[PDB]
Amino acid sequence: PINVAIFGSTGSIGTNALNIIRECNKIENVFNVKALYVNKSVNELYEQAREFLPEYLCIHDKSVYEELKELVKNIKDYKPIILCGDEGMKEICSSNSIDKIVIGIDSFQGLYSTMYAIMNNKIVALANKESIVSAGFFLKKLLNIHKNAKIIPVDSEHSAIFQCLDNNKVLKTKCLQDNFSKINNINKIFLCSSGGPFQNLTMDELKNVTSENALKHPKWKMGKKITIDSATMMNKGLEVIETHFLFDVDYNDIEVIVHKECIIHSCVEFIDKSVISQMYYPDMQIPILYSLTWPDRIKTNLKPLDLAQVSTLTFHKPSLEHFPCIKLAYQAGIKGNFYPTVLNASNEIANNLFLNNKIKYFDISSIISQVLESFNSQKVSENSEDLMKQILQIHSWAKDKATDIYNKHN
Amino acid sequence: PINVAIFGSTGSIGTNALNIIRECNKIENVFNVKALYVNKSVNELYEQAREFLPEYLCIHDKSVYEELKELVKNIKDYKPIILCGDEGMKEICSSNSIDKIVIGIDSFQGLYSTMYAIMNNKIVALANKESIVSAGFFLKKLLNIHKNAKIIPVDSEHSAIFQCLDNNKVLKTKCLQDNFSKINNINKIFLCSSGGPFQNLTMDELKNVTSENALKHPKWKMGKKITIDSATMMNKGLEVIETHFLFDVDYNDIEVIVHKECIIHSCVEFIDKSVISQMYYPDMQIPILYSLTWPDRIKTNLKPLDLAQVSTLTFHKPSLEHFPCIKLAYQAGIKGNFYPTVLNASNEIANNLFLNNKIKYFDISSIISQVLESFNSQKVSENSEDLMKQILQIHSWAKDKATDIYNKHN
Ligand SMILES: Cc1ccc(CCC[C@H](CC(=O)N(C)O)CP(=O)(O)O)cc1
Ligand SMILES: Cc1ccc(CCC[C@H](CC(=O)N(C)O)CP(=O)(O)O)cc1
Ligand SMILES: [Mn+2]
Ligand SMILES: [Mn+2]
Repeated sequence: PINVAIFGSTGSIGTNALNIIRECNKIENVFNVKALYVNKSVNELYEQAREFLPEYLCIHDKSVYEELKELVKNIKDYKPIILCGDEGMKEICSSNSIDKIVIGIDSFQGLYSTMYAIMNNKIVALANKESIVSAGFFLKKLLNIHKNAKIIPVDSEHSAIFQCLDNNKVLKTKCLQDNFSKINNINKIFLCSSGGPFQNLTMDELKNVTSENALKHPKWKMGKKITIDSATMMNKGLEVIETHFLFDVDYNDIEVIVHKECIIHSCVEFIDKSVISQMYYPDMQIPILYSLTWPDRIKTNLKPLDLAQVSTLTFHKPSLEHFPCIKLAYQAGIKGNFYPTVLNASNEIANNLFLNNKIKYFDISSIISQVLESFNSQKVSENSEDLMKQILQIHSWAKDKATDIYNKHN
Repeated sequence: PINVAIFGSTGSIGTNALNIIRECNKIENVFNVKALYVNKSVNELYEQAREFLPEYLCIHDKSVYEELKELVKNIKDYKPIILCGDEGMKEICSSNSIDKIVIGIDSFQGLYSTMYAIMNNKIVALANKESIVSAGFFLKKLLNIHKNAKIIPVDSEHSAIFQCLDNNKVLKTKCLQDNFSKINNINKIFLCSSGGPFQNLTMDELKNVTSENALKHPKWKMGKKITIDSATMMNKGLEVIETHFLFDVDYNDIEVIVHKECIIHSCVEFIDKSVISQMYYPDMQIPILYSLTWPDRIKTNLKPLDLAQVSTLTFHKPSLEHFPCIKLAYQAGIKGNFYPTVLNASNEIANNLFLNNKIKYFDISSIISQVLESFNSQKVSENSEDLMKQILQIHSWAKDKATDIYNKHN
């Protein structure tokens, strides 16, 4: 039995995780949902508790703690350990009855819970790409200390890449470890992109495109922030850096390719030039499930891929003139140091300004470029706690710098 | 240091094997070519011996044995073991210095050599699909006795399938064994076909196609027999049965799909419904090389796949009305017993009759159908020697029956 905790159980990753766990458990009892953790959605956590009956419930916000306790009394034959805040999260991470932790929380609490999952030598199914981009050095250092911890990628392209690898090789290394690509005989990565809603726009059309245009065309339904990143292709820019850190692939060996059908989820070229790819309908249940079953697979009742019906798969190179965020991401990654931290932080601000109709499409990349140009490389801290503080300081500086650039031009 | 013998070294598979070995050896000294074996092409063998300097040379035709001995005296610093006939082939197979044997021989001598390779517990890189189709039972039995012997598939689609698997699971089993698909979590196979030259033709157009029409294959120059099989799609029919035997995949779980670009070489759907596929330009060096490097990969200098340039990949269902050979292959496979032997043997005759303008396109399938309808299931011998004799008897019976049907019509 696979003992799982879900952090951010009411968000998109968390709900998809529970959906595929539910369906797989109908076929064979494979998963024990041991713990659920949410910020403040007490009623939604209660409904999940009633169905899954986890040993642990944790809610971050103290103001709904007593309500959760009273709601849980209604459930028959059920006496969970009901916990609160960062201390509850740490208790869940340290439990000997939990093997795998799904991190479906964004922002700092995602990184913080990832840190504690790694410190307790757990398998960590990580969906939060911003944490890998911003704090990749820190995660690498931490995984080198806590040698039985493993990050398994959930981001769909990185799951695809991971699924293209021979586990006879993967098991002799792990993600975020130096020489991962060499041990797995990886030569090059094709990183697939939907292209986003603006993929066919002219430069003149891009100049005054708005957030409404990005949001009101959802071919895949997803959150506002990632939708804007998909529109600018900064999502793929971040994913390039995510690929570099997860798999130790050189930036010159990562190619972004626009695959509008979203069937092939990414491809790995090996040193012999044979290419392996992973394919399915766009459905986050497969990447999430693989993160929890790896190195095995289990039966699902998902719709089988009908390739004949799909009929055509297409690929083209993205235009860097139309999607300058892609170039900025490569430049930041190649520069190294804390430039990825700065890229991510400045994008956080610029994305949100565009989302709220404060700046235009090309202002996004302008702001990010200016913050990157402003940044000065720092000596990388040797101590993990100092390094974390350094990352947070630079993240905060870069957000403030982006906001300051906006305030001056406004 | 990979120790390899090449059987049929001057044929298409043999020459491609030596080509990729040559190129890979320039990058790193990986392969020692330990033995070369040919029928009667003494000059071509001498030229290969000059380059590769194998410990063993064998020529099947005793009439050119002394000629080979005299030619080989011209090579400096080289004192090989020079053998002849079946006795030389068997001595090579029994050598402790040889680990892997590439079988690039068609017809009976290919099967006989495969048998001896298996009896000596070697890794056998096998492209001869007709032998797997015709004698799969016998090969399975032989592989159960000789526990360290392994067949590694070289047929491009089956190499593709094999490359899509997790070697952590493959290493717990081996090809042409019961439960291979269960151990590897395989649910279903997409078996890719070029579709040959006739995909867009009407039934009335197919009625009148000639072997000259059939020989103009859209993607690939290859031998006349396989070119005719590609035109009728009996090539894919035979490969369906090959898939069933190599990977223990049920016939209901093998889907033939027409992929005219011949970039994706086949796909494996796992029990979670995730699909893995292998891709490269049409080039037999990749399947041959993997058969010799498995479970590892080595560096090549092959042209990298340019997916953006390829641009489009297409997939559609084959029409069984237009390509009735496909249906006959499934029927023979599903029926089991020696029906695959009969299918292969009758096709051998019908293919050749069509190639030499003696029958029409739909006569190929008509003849095969009539022979299959005339066969009666026979009790399968539990004795290995009697089983091989049954297979030979039924093969011969089926060829004669096909010829008799033609004769009585003609
Ligand atoms: C599994 C799956 C594959 C593809 C899609 C379509 C959206 C792709 C991505 C969102 C993402 O980063 N995922 C899903 O990891 C948008 P884009 O950057 O344009 O490729 C959804 C779900
Ligand atoms: C490696 C490689 C892949 C594909 C091709 C194109 C010809 C495909 C095949 C020939 C074959 O059975 N091979 C190569 O195993 C013809 P078809 O039956 O129509 O699919 C050539 C070479
Ligand atoms: Mn993604
Ligand atoms: Mn083939």
